[PDB]
Amino acid sequence: HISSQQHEKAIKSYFDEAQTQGVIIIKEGKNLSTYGNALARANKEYVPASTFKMLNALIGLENHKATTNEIFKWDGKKRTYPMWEKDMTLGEAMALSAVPVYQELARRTGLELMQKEVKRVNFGNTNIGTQVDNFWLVGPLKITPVQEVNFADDLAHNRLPFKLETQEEVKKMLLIKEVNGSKIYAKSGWGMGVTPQVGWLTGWVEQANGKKIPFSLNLEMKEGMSGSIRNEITYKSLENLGII
Ligand SMILES: *[B]([O])([O])[C]([C][C])[N]S(=O)(=O)[C]C1=[C][C]=[C]C(C([O])=O)=[C]1
Repeated sequence: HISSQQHEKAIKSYFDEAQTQGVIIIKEGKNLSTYGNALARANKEYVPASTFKMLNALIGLENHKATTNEIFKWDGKKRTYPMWEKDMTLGEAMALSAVPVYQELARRTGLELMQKEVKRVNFGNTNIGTQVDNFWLVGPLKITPVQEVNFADDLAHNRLPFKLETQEEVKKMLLIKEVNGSKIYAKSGWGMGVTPQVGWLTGWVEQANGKKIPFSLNLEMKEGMSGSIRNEITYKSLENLGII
């Protein structure tokens, strides 16, 4: 019996109190709902940042450029983050957002095939440019929050144009939280190489009864913010709406 005005005010306040500007899009069946404190972001284009790892993984697995148990060895060079200085499967690299592993996968796929596959899936503006190893971080590839929640909807329902097994393999890599009987599958993104910086958390809730509710959070990341604010705003929003 909570009013829509109250849900909208509560979710807006989560973004306001984080001192940022953002939106979260929820999809139930075919119907989109937009909440947050900067609703016009819903149809604006931003780099996908590490949310692209979901599609990179699907492309690399479908095209036999990796397997799910393959261990990508750390080459022993210093990484931006100490946690990336280790050997990882694609799933472990998904959880750590380990850019170097997914850059290796993108190089295995190669520019020609990557561009064909990104165009085949019709992801965002579909443009990868000439640099196979950073096009999701600094452009030219861009996508809107509406497009990201629709991509999440497709993956959650096995509707992307990849084998069912490929989609199930990647979905297994995305489980980030279990709340009561709900499961949250999602991938974060933080585009630190663009100005202003973009933050994402895109995925879906699988409820105990089997319904899947996709979402995409998009906000501006600011100096000194914690990445966990993306998760915190998302979970508070999903809980306020009774989705978890
Ligand atoms: B993603 O989560 O959006 C990815 C990993 C956090 N984001 S990022 O590429 O912008 C983080 C980063 C910043 C500077 C340099 C590197 C690197 O060494 O690849 C990564």
